[PDB]
This record gives sequence, structure tokens and C-alpha cells, in this order.
Amino acid sequence: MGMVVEETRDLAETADCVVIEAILVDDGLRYRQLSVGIKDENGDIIRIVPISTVLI
Amino acid sequence: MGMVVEETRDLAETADCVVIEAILVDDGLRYRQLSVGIKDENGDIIRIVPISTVLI
Amino acid sequence: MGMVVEETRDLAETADCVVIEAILVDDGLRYRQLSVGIKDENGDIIRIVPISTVLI
Amino acid sequence: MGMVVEETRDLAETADCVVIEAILVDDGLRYRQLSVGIKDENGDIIRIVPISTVLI
Repeated sequence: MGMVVEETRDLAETADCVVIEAILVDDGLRYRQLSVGIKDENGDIIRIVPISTVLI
Repeated sequence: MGMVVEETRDLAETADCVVIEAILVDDGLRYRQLSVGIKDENGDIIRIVPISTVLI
Repeated sequence: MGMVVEETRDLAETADCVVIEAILVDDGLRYRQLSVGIKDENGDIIRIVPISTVLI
Repeated sequence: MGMVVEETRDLAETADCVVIEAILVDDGLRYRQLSVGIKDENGDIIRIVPISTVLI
């Protein structure tokens, strides 16, 4: 724990990949993280590849 | 044209998706663009989904 | 040109500069672009300098 | 904890603040983290505030 995920959002999606946004809160500060999720044949996310996190 | 792609780079790759970086130069300014490329069964990129561009 | 400007907004203004926000839509996805406008003595904007674009 | 700090670097320093850079490696990918360190009267850093992390 320690850091808390407050919100997630699907920004763009494909058969195989999805661009994810998360709002993180750690030690009283708010961050916006953009990630790429990797989907298998069943449409599930098998790997998250964080791309960028920024203070907001 | 007008804007010039100066450099591209593979930051992370998967069977299906790749995280791309490009250095763009437009009107004398330099930008770093992060994108997600969508790959087909043959490993080729069929769609680029820009995620973020920032002045550097 | 593929991308469509859907909204602009004046976020902050100064004697010399103004912070502009735009919502861009390209290939069905929405982006938030922040720019800085340069104002002359006559109160007009003489140059717009894009700072960052991000998928929203 | 999955992610490994591989390099830190002092990019700029001031009476009160110091700009820190770190290279993080997680799941085989490398990230560049920029933080701000807060210095007290005794020249020591009292708080580190992460500003941005990006895949490189």
C-alpha cells in the first residue's frame, strides 16, 4: 500500500492494447500516470507498462 | 511537412504493441512525443496512437 | 488536416503572456494542448508556443 | 520492491532546493525520475518531492 490509486480511466483501446490513466495519491500529493496495458486473446490485461507519471 | 521528425526510438516492445518515442522539431523548437504503435500478426505497425508531446 | 480544434480557453493572462488551452480531436481521440501566447504592447498576441499535448 | 534505483545525479542546487535526477529500472525498463529536494538551514535535505517519471 502506502500509495493509493484513486481513479483509473480507459483513454484508448484496441483488440490488443489499451492506454490507461491512473490518478495516484502518495504522501498527500496527486499524480497522473499514463500506462499501456497488454491484452491477451481473452481481452484481459496481462502486463502494465508505465509510460509517464507527473505531479498534478 | 513543416514539422520534422528528427529521431525515433523503441522504448518497449511486445508481440502486439510497442511504445515509441520521437523527437520533433517545429518552428525551431524541439519536442519529445511518446506514442503507442499497434502491430498486426505480421509484426508491422498499423496504427500510431500519440500519448503525449512535451517541449524539451 | 486530420486533427480538429474543438475548444480553446484562456487559463491565465499577464502583461506579456497568456496561457492557452485547446482540446484537440484526432482519429477519434481527445487531447489537451497547453500553449503560451506572446503579447505585444498593443495587447495582441504575436506568437503561440505549444508547451505540451496529452491524451485525455 | 520490483524497481531498482540505478543512478542519481544532482542537476542544480539552491539555498533551499536541489533538483535530483534518478534512473529507475523496473521489469527490464528504464525510467528517468526528476525530484525536488528541500534543504534546511543546516544544508541537509529535509524532504524529497517527486515531480515526474518518464520511460526512457
